[PDB]
Amino acid sequence: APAAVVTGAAKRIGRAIAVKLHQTGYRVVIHYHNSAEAAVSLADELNKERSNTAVVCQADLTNSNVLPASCEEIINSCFRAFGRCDVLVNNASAFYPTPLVQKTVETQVAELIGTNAIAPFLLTMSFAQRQNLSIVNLCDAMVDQPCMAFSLYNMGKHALVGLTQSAALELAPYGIRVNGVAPGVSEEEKDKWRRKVPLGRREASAEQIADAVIFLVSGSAQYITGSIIKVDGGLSLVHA
Amino acid sequence: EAPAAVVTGAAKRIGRAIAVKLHQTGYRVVIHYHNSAEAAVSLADELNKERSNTAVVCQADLTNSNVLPASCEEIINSCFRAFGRCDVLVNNASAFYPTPLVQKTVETQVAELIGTNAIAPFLLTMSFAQRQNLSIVNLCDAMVDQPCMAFSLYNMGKHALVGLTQSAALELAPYGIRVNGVAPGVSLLPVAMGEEEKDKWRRKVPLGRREASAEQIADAVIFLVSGSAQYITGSIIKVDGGLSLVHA
Amino acid sequence: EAPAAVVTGAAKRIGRAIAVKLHQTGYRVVIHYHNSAEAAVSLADELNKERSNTAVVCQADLTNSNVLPASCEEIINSCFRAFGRCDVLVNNASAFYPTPLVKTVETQVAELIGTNAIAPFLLTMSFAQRQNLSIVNLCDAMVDQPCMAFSLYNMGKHALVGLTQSAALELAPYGIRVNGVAPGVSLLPVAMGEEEKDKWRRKVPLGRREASAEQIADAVIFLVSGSAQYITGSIIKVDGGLSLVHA
Amino acid sequence: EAPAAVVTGAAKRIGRAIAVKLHQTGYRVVIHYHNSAEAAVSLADELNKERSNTAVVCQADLTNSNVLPASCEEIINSCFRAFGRCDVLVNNASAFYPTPLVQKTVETQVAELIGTNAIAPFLLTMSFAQRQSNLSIVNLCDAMVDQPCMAFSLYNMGKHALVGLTQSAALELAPYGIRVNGVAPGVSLLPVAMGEEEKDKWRRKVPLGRREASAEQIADAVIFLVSGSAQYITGSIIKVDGGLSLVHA
Ligand SMILES: NC(=O)c1ccc[n+]([C@@H]2O[C@H](COP(=O)([O-])OP(=O)(O)OC[C@H]3O[C@@H](n4cnc5c(N)ncnc54)[C@H](OP(=O)(O)O)[C@@H]3O)[C@@H](O)[C@H]2O)c1
Ligand SMILES: NC(=O)c1ccc[n+]([C@@H]2O[C@H](COP(=O)([O-])OP(=O)(O)OC[C@H]3O[C@@H](n4cnc5c(N)ncnc54)[C@H](OP(=O)(O)O)[C@@H]3O)[C@@H](O)[C@H]2O)c1
Ligand SMILES: NC(=O)c1ccc[n+]([C@@H]2O[C@H](COP(=O)([O-])OP(=O)(O)OC[C@H]3O[C@@H](n4cnc5c(N)ncnc54)[C@H](OP(=O)(O)O)[C@@H]3O)[C@@H](O)[C@H]2O)c1
Ligand SMILES: NC(=O)c1ccc[n+]([C@@H]2O[C@H](COP(=O)([O-])OP(=O)(O)OC[C@H]3O[C@@H](n4cnc5c(N)ncnc54)[C@H](OP(=O)(O)O)[C@@H]3O)[C@@H](O)[C@H]2O)c1
Ligand SMILES: O=c1c(O)c(-c2cccc(O)c2)oc2ccc(O)cc12
Ligand SMILES: O=c1c(O)c(-c2cccc(O)c2)oc2ccc(O)cc12
Ligand SMILES: O=c1c(O)c(-c2cccc(O)c2)oc2ccc(O)cc12
Repeated sequence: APAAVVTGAAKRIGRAIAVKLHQTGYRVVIHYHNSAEAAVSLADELNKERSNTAVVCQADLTNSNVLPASCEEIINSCFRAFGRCDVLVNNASAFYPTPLVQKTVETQVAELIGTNAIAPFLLTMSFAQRQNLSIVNLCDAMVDQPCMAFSLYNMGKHALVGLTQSAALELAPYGIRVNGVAPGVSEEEKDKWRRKVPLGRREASAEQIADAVIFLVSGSAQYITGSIIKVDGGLSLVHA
Repeated sequence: EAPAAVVTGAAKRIGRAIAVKLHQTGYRVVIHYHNSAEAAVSLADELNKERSNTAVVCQADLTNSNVLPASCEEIINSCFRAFGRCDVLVNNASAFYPTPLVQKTVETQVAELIGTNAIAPFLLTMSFAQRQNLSIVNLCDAMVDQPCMAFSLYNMGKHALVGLTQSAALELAPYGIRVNGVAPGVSLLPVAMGEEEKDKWRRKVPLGRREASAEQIADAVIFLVSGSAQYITGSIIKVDGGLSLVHA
Repeated sequence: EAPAAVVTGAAKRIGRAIAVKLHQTGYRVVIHYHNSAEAAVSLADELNKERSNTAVVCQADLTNSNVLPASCEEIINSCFRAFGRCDVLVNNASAFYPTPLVKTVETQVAELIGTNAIAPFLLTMSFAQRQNLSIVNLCDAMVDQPCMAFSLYNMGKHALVGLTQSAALELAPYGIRVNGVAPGVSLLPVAMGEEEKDKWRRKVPLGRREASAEQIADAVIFLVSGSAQYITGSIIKVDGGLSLVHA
Repeated sequence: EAPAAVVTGAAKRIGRAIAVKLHQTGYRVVIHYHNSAEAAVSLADELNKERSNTAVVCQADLTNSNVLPASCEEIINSCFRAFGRCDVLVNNASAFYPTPLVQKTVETQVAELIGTNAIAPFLLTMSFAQRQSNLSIVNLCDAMVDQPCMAFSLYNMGKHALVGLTQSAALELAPYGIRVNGVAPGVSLLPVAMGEEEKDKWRRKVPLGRREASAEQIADAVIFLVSGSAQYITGSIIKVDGGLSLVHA
């Protein structure tokens, strides 16, 4: 049985990814930063289905002198639990506005660029160095119609498109595929967003995102590398 | 009942693999073909041996002309006549040959290249929608932005198909119809291409230094028509082994 | 010694502005038109009063048909016949109207795909066969967030991006550059109520206004200039940031 | 009163070409430089000899650090200190080297590649906007960012982030009348270290003329974007690549 690392797996999209990979037959490393209770609750549910198939791993993914070691630790944890590491899902993300005109700004850089781009880079290095192997990066379908005042966030998501493509090229000789899934929209403010989605009749779910990840790690995607699949209900096609 | 799909240019290569994989999934299929009647009929025989009454053939030229609308309406009508429903449309048929800018008539080249690649998909899409997990899949080209030299009209047609995929995804979403694309890089090489040229192409692909099988292309089509893609519309999935990422 | 340019759909609006600015820059111009004969002639008369023997008109339907190749060959030949050379081609003419998925549809195809794509393709072939040479295609900045029910128009504009790129690649060895200018919202329809024009104007980040024809023309003048000698295959958005705005 | 521009990494090569052409157009210029002090001063002397009191130098490391925000505020402040205004910012300075995924610390590489290429442009854009007519920012991008060189992941990440900044800042700064655009070279001046044969390998790939862009040709696109002939253009990235990005493998 193969093994997968999912970053930010305690909640929301990462949790759904971890569940679906587990349902597919993977052993999973559930990475978390602050959500230890939720991480361990998930691992408890998964291990009750199949014993010793889920572990947790704590790491802050903010950029800092120690982030490379932290990322090597996450990958190492998968090898120590399971003896292998077939899949890496870069799901963890920080998200908040950083206006250009008026935490320090450099802490924002560390958290937005670090979590969203540099940690994926370092995880990707550690994953490859230790080697159907495939990395999936959680991108953003709205990368080229960005939210107002989200410059740093958007820079980091752009940088992650760059990583996806550069790592796809560079790791292809090692048989490692590298792809992305780009959610769009995944309560008055929540309804405003839902009514703009062309496929709005359906509610967006974490499960839907997870379905795309499962496709890309599967044997049905064996020739796919460097691809980013939008899972956005058509929202990125909608003009202002 | 079992859902039903139309696959254009289904007698051979990628279209044939799509038809087979849809039929293995549970769909009843219309095997559209233009010249390859023996292959189309042999495929329908094979599929019907596995399940009776689950495949039919439909012949049509998809070159643009004043009767193309009627031809495309007839292909969708053929699926309703055989199966009583039409759930999936795969726009696979394509003309492909060079049209140099500097030295068949050029109008015939337009009709064939733009017709098969773009206008026939558009008209099929209109007829599919009008006749109503509904979904259209367009076979695009991952190398559309790094085109082969002297293939202007082909490239124009494949860009127009990207436009149709996006415009139809937007317009048809209220009707429950998803519209997506699959973009091969190099898959099955042309029957006419020489051995040495085939190898040159295969050596460029980062992922394995080989072309995609037809079945690998079909696998992406399968995903996009499946319930695991219910929130995906307007997306074009490259299935190219990294080839579009490789600089000159 | 003065260079010459063909501008399609040049009687009015953006094409007229382009023609004027090329003339101001020193080009002799072919003013192509379809229905707008009085406006095309008034422009040519205006430009020839500024400098004699610097403007002609050429009428043609750019709808696709059996005869479109010969029409496009004629348009290019008209520049050589008047001016002895053809340095610049600007593919500006365009049909634009909705074609809902749910005039015959084949006439719509001929018009929308012809004007926006096939005529540019044929003009490009005739331009190159007859040879700072450069083609500029008028594209659409909103081609990836299209208007609802405009599929044929959007198909046509996407095909023109493909032509721009394919032609840039193939014509580079002949020294011919091929680029695009992609407006967002520029001159609004004639009949459109101010209330409706203002809904579009308020979307534009940059000044909450549409581009003037002149501002589109300025990008065309840049691309044909010596300041753009290394630029080919590029499409310059002239959209005030409109394509960057989410739903 | 003549307008004023800041050009990062302006002592040599493309940055020098941009500073020169902005000066020739009538701008007063801040020539930012990190290590090329003798080249920066030689350039400022040449410009000042053409028109007195129209060029100054400004030294800064654009590596990311906790002081980078102050450094970037000081670069902008230097233009107001010399000239009393700052109309144009050209983000040109760039670190460029390979960072292979499979085997300077990697943190230092991050700080240098992502700092120069992305974070410093972001901090400079914040400081330019805060200190505020034809105001505009031009970011030096990379036409090949989608067909990247092997083993240049961090560089490519930084250039992709710069695309994002160009678009996000165009959107946010448009209400203030500040336009934000890019110029994306393909191959222009080849690296100083590169041998002739390897330079020719790159040259032979370019459709338009089988040669690299001159520095002047890159600067031409920057001058257009900062001109009144680009007054409606914001969020646009102009490729200046001779067709290179269109060439398949
Ligand atoms: N929701 C959407 O609509 C949407 C749209 C576009 C893109 N996406 C992308 O899809 C992925 C998942 O989205 P989501 O909404 O599920 O994400 P989310 O809940 O915003 O964040 C997922 C997890 O990231 C982890 N994380 C945040 N900062 C961290 C740090 N400094 N160190 C380590 N881990 C950290 C957190 O884990 P702990 O709770 O353990 O601390 C958090 O629960 C993300 O990459 C996101 O950018 C989502
Ligand atoms: N193979 C590749 O590497 C590759 C690369 C990029 C994109 N693609 C795209 O993927 C799809 C499948 O590729 P493929 O190589 O399998 O295609 P193909 O063998 O070139 O063509 C598929 C079929 O199209 C039909 N077709 C051609 N002209 C037609 C016309 N005028 N009217 C009706 N049908 C016509 C033919 O049917 P009959 O045989 O019945 O006459 C032909 O067998 C195509 O859309 C293609 O553009 C393929
Ligand atoms: N205005 C905008 O906001 C905007 C937005 C995006 C893209 N664009 C593009 O920018 C260009 C200029 O826009 P515009 O608004 O100035 O264009 P326009 O007024 O819509 O059309 C320009 C001219 O095209 C000619 N034309 C139409 N159908 C023709 C046919 N069948 N045969 C030959 N010529 C035909 C007409 O010439 P006659 O009058 O002589 O018949 C017309 O005056 C076009 O390519 C357009 O698609 C404009
Ligand atoms: N040349 C090309 O073909 C090409 C291709 C694609 C993109 N570009 C882009 O176009 C721009 C100009 O290219 P170029 O070749 O002229 O650039 P370059 O010579 O590689 O670099 C320009 C300047 O960047 C400065 N720089 C480097 N690290 C720095 C740091 N840590 N702090 C502050 N400044 C630093 C250096 O200043 P000092 O010398 O003063 O230390 C250097 O002279 C760059 O943004 C580049 O990425 C160029
Ligand atoms: O058979 C094809 C082919 O191999 C290739 C192909 C071969 C080499 C390189 C490439 O980018 C495509 O393109 C096709 C496009 C359309 C079509 O209908 C068939 C082919
Ligand atoms: O006049 C036009 C127009 O205002 C617009 C337009 C109006 C509102 C929003 C928009 O994105 C474009 O588009 C056109 C496209 C082609 C053409 O030939 C003319 C127009
Ligand atoms: O000098 C450079 C260069 O020639 C090239 C270059 C050389 C060959 C191919 C290519 O696509 C770029 O890229 C650079 C990118 C950043 C930078 O700061 C300088 C260079």
